[PDB]
This record gives sequence, C-alpha cells and structure tokens, in this order.
Amino acid sequence: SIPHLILELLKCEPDEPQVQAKIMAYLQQEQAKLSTFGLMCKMADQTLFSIVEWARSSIFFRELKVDDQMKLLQNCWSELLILDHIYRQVVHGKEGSIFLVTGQQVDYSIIASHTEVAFNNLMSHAQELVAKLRSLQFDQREFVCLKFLVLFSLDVKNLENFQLVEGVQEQVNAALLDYTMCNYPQQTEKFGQLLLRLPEIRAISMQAEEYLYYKHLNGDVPLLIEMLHA
Repeated sequence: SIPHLILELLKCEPDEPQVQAKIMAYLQQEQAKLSTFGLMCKMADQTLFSIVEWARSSIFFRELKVDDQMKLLQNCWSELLILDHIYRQVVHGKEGSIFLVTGQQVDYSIIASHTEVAFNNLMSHAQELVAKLRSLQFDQREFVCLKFLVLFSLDVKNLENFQLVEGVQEQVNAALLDYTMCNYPQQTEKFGQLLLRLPEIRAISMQAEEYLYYKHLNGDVPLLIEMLHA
C-alpha cells in the first residue's frame, strides 16, 4: 500500500547496519584523549557526514548543482541530525534509555549527569517528540517522507532551480498524505500531526545549535563546526 514516489526514495536510504559500523570503528580504533563530551560531538559529526552523503547521492537532490545543494544543507542539517536521532529512539530506543548511532544503548539518567542542565532540556524535549511519534505509529515510510520534506523546504530563498524544490515538496506532501490515510485510517488525523512536528524539530535544532556554538567558543569542541560557522 505504498505510493510509487515513496518506494523510490526508500531506495535512497543508507544501509543502517554498516552505517553504525563505520562510526563505531572511526570512534574506537581511530583513538590512538577525548572526554565524554568529545565523543557525542565526533559521533554527531560522523552522523552528519553520513546524512550529507545520503543527501547528495539521493534521487532528485542529485539533479541540483552544488550551489543549490549547499543552500539546502545550510538550512536543515541540524534538523536532519535531530530527526535522525528522534527516529532512532522511536524504533530502537526505549524509556530511560537512549540508542546511539553505534548500536550502543545508554540510560537517560546516566547521560543526565554526564552533561549540564541546558543539554537536559534538549533530549527531554526530544523524548517528548519521540513519545508523540510513538503513539502515532510513525513508521519508516512516513519517516523518509519527512526527511525530504526537511531537505526541500519552501523557506529556503534565492534558489537557482527553485522549481524542482517546489515540485519535490509538493509531491512528497502528496505521497505522504496518500500513504498515511491508506496505512493509518483509524488513526485519522495522523498526516496533520506529523506535519505539525516539523516546526518542533526546527525548534530543538535551533537550541541544539545555540548549545553547540557556546561549547565551541568555550573550548569544549574538537565539519560539524564548519556547518555552524556559516
């Protein structure tokens, strides 16, 4: 019961089991000294490296010239970093625990200590989104639809091939609603409530950057900064 468009953009998805392997390997064997904070950074930096590679090799997006691609990535990289995290908590994560991009499971309270107060307002608001998507039955199909909805947003201005970006968003919006009425009809008002999260994800990402930017100037940070300092 899957619209043809959604089938195509599922083929663009990264292979998770090996994605988790590279990052686990980069972190551990490429350590020959980083604190508890310096991991969560280089991990998110490697997560970001993967998200960028997913983007510039995926359908439609690969049509654009480098200029447009970069304007697109500048607007939403942090939202894609948090959506990736949010979604990893929906499928693999379970309350009182956080699932990392390494297969590693860490407790909520264990990481509530290893990081300061502001950071715990994040994650806590992030798990509110995790909970709402969980009751809504937010699956892989609607997930990969939100990614492109985040990658191709109307808010981005001065785009060269604005036309194509206008198209993709409109069609993924169409394929999504078509899908989530078909697959979750008893859960009637689903399409709207999962569209309603895109400002919320844009809100958490905005705090994530403000936290991460402070920490940079505070000297606590070792491509993740490159994207911010632009």
